[PDB]
Amino acid sequence: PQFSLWKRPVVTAYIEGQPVEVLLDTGADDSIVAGIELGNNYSPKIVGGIGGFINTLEYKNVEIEVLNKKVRATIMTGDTPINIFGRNILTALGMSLNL
Amino acid sequence: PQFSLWKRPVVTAYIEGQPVEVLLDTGADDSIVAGIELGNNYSPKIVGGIGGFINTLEYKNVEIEVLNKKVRATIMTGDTPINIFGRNILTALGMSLNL
Repeated sequence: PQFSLWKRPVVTAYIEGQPVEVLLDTGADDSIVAGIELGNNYSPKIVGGIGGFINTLEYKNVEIEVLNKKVRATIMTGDTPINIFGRNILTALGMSLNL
Repeated sequence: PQFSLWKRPVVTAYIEGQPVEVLLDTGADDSIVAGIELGNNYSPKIVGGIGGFINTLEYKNVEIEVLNKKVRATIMTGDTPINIFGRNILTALGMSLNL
């Protein structure tokens, strides 16, 4: 598909079967998701953006289906105002920015 | 041109004759640059991020040259770790995210 950017590039994904609305984000190195519990095999992390820093919990090899594709990808959970799939996932979908 | 996203999508833009490196950012509504001075025709803005909010100064109709094109866009100035071109600049340019 094509996202033309007049509006935000927002889709629904399934993360281990749970439906989440996520923002496709070329400006995020990582993917961060608020309000889902991925269990106990995590490593605590710090990520920055505009406005400071967050403590996240890093989960490896999590199962996602989005845009009718299926990937296993690293997901961080933390207190974010918007769930973002960053370049770790965009690349695995084979997505590019074109002009 | 095509951006693969294996590395952050970072280009040199000129904003009123001045060279800067900017991340092309699909998850940013607006465009924020640190270390420009654009003057006194400004309106103060609040812009939400992942970490918190920043106060910025917004300027309308700024002349920008990037990727061998020239555009007039709204640019906000402030304390951002990295310089962002958001969707207001990507759609002016005609860029899309493709799958």
